[PDB]
Amino acid sequence: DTNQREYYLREQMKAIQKELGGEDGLSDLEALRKKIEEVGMPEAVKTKALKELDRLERMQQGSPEATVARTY
Amino acid sequence: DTNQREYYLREQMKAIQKELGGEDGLSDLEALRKKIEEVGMPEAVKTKALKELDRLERMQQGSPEATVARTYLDWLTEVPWSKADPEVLDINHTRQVLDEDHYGLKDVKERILEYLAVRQLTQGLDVRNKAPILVLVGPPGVGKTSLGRSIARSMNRKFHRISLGGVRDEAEIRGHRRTYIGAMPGKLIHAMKQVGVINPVILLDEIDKMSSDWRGDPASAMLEVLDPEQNNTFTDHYLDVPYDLSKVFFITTANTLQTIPRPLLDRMEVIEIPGYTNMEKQAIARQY
Amino acid sequence: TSLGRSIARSMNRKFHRISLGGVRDEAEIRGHRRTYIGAMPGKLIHAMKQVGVINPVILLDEIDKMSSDWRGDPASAMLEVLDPEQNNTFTDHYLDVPYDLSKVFFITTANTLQTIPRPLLDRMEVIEIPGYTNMEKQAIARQYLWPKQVRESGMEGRIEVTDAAILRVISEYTREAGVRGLERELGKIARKGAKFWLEGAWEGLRTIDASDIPTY
Amino acid sequence: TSLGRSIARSMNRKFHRISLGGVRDEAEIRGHRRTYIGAMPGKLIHAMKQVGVINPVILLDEIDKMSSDWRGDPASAMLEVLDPEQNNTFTDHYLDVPYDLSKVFFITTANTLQTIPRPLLDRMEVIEIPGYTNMEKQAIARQY
Amino acid sequence: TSLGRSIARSMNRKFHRISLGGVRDEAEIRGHRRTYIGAMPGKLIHAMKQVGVINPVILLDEIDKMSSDWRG
Amino acid sequence: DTNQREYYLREQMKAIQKELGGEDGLSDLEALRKKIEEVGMPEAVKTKALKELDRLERMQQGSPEATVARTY
Ligand SMILES: Nc1ncnc2c1ncn2[C@@H]1O[C@H](COP(=O)(O)OP(=O)(O)O)[C@@H](O)[C@H]1O
Repeated sequence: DTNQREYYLREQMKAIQKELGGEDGLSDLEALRKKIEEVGMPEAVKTKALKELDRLERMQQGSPEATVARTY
Repeated sequence: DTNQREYYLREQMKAIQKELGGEDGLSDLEALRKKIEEVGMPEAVKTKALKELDRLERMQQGSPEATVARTYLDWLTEVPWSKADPEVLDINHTRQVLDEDHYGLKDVKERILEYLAVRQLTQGLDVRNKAPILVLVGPPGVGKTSLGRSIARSMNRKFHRISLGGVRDEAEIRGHRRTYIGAMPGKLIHAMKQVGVINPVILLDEIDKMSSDWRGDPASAMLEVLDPEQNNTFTDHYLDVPYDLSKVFFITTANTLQTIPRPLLDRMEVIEIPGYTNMEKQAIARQY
Repeated sequence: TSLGRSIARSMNRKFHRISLGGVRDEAEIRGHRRTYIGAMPGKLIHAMKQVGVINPVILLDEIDKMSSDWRGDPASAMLEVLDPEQNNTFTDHYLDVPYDLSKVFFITTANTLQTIPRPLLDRMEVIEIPGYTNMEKQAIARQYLWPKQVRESGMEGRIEVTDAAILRVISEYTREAGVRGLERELGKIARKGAKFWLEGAWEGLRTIDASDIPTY
Repeated sequence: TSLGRSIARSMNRKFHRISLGGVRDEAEIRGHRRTYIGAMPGKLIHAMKQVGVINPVILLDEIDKMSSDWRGDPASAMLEVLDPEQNNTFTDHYLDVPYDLSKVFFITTANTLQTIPRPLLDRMEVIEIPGYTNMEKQAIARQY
Repeated sequence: TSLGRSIARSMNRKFHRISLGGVRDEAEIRGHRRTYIGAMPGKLIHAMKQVGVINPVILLDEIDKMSSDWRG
Repeated sequence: DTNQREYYLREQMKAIQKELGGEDGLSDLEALRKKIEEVGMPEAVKTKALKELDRLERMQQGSPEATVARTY
């Protein structure tokens, strides 16, 4: 009973925080997508930018590599 | 209306994590919001600040990339902003303090007071912006850091000696990104916390000691601080906001000029401190 | 560098400086593996960041001091910063970015031309700048150096020097081929006047004679 | 060094130039082991990688100016690059495999022969290019 | 160095050549310990794996050009 | 079915080791709580240690971050 309560309250609060979030919260994903789509741009670096964006879309936090791909 | 409904939401998050922690369980956010209520700070700094307040309401234990938000907000909320000590630059009051905290050494005190007078008069264009920054050279055993203290208390500022001397890179003069395992501010930003004002002095020790490894040499981020046309434009990897370092005044000591990099040699004048005589040594030994 | 700036504002273009020669390590233009968060730790993409436009004017100080021989040679660490037939896509041969440099106007600054790697020397041509006579030093000190030093010291019309004083300073306080050492001496005279102002101010101007140069 | 480019263009093949002057280490002929950090192949595998074929024309400039101090001896690693019977199995230290350099057209230049070490001079065929008279200099300057 | 391959072809042995000119790394003879990242054994164990027989002919070529006194 | 079984094993074990480790609960945690107080450690580090202990008291044991906290 305590474990099931823990799981329900845990994802309840996380869903609350998601709802308290509009436009994906701050949502730097769409911010860097707009930072791509509004400048330049050549075509092979378009593919490189979109694959680095897709590497950023899968993992979100915990590894250094997510922020590495962000800065890169 | 949206405020009242988001007040519903924020109180809900409160009550739930209160149940989970066995204590408020969010005491940290209640402390840090009251910390943001402090003196200062500029609005882009707070806009960078408010993104990571609201990320630890997802996980509390760990992670190595979530506890860093707690450490980072605690480090950000304690730098001095807009706290000015009563300055005084008087050539008949600094002269008395220098002639009391030392013996002899007429010519170096005079050549310091000249620099102080031009520090005083130029309050219009190029307040020191083309005035060369001060360095003191000489053997060991002469009084050099004691002159740094004797100047620093003659302006009621804070003395806080920062020593490189054993550097491997310029990536320790500038801090490092908080999202790694290495989350450290500048040696200079730590050094900025240790004072109680926004305009102390910061002496630099043996600046003729440089690097050859961790590829590079720290003559590239060091000039970005020592140049008064650059220090207001200073940005660190840890805080990522521009922090003003223009109002502070720097003194530097080195032992030889012949291994200091040329972009730094072209920003400074030298006061060679000669060495003492036997009656000078006898007077220093009796007095101090 | 002042002549490079003169060329840059003559064309209504930007100016930016990249220093070299201090490379104790060999390959810092390179472009080696990821100690940097980015595919270029070299100076070139950072300088392309600091300039906002497509076509700057870039200087390179001391391309001839790449003689270190420490874990590699910095002289062997450059061919493709320039040379606009390969330069349409930039390369470091080990960690690079293909990026256009065919619109940037390059200048190069050296001291002694006998240290450049030989594939780099035969691509370039040379301008040689000799050295100044004492009448050239006196004219430069009147027309450019002394007004700038009395401006930035905050005196600007209450102290003056004569030509005899300039010639005495050049003959007895400098030994150099350039004008960098003369500028510090004129600055010392200005700051000496500043301390004498703040320790009891006079009226009008005071011209500094040839006798007072030891007094300053 | 211009005759190398004209030879490569005249035979419809690829050109690449390696400057051996001032090379002070043998770790840039053959590479390093891949267990170090750094750890890239030597200049020959870089050259063969730029070009996309197995028979280019490689120009090795100023082979009389390699050095032999504490820093090293790169002239001892050249002895297996330029060995005409044994360069069909060339191993550097980065790639552990034998690699075939028997199809490439090595052209080398120098100013004097007295500074090349004798076991390395023994592998190479010598062609002396004389120097010009004034009539030849007039003709070159008129039509080239 | 022609006699090396001629002798090994004559006695029906296997053959492998190790070129020692200019080698000045001790870890080319022995290896590194397996604690390090890209570590692997020296030239001798590698040659014995390539041959595949306990009994080869190894030609250690130009053994008087082994450089000294850099790492060892 | 196998992994839910192994979860059940570990939780029945957790109940029994509640019923023997301490009369009310893991008593070595209370021994740590006394021993932190007995040694004359300074006040900042005592606040640090009591915060770690209070966080540790809600972790499940046999966990790769329970052992780090208990070793610290
Ligand atoms: N008048 C004086 N001149 C020089 N040194 C003095 C004098 N009076 C006292 N001292 C002492 O001499 C010591 C010299 O040490 P320090 O100044 O640190 O040498 P350095 O700066 O060359 O490393 C100082 O600790 C200082 O307290």
